[PDB]
Amino acid sequence: MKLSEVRKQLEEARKLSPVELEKLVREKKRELMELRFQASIGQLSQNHKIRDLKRQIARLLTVLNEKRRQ
RNA sequence: AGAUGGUAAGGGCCCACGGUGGAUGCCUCGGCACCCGAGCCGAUGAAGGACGUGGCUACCUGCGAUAAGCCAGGGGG
Ligand SMILES: [Mg+2]
Ligand SMILES: [Mg+2]
Ligand SMILES: [Mg+2]
Ligand SMILES: [Mg+2]
Ligand SMILES: [Mg+2]
Ligand SMILES: [Mg+2]
Ligand SMILES: [Mg+2]
Ligand SMILES: [Mg+2]
Ligand SMILES: [Mg+2]
Ligand SMILES: [Mg+2]
Ligand SMILES: [Mg+2]
Ligand SMILES: [Mg+2]
Repeated sequence: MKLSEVRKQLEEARKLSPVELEKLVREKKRELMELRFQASIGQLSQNHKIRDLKRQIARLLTVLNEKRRQ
């Protein structure tokens, strides 16, 4: 993911609420599974997508945590 | 009658070249000594581990299902 896309992701996430954050991680955790399944049958040439999504989820949960922390 | 040399299955000494082996010199990622600096960690779960963790990953390192990494400040270019 591009550095600017990352800022973008953070700014956008930070605007979200916990519930909206949870909904979105679940969606991404789902989108990762598809990637996995594709990676395992040799149909994911674009494999950087996996490291990417995984960190998105991390960023998101990180931010979810931010919110709930105080 | 007499007398003496070429035999090398193999062996010995010497010379040349190799093989084996890893001495010696040079080298140093490491070690050693002293001196200075610094000196506690832990239920907010330590020390130290187990198992995991990479698109493909045996091991080591790093890391913990947010898993060779997440957020932010500073540094740097
Ligand atoms: Mg990042
Ligand atoms: Mg004779
Ligand atoms: Mg002879
Ligand atoms: Mg012979
Ligand atoms: Mg002899
Ligand atoms: Mg020789
Ligand atoms: Mg010398
Ligand atoms: Mg100490
Ligand atoms: Mg430990
Ligand atoms: Mg390990
Ligand atoms: Mg930083
Ligand atoms: Mg910076």
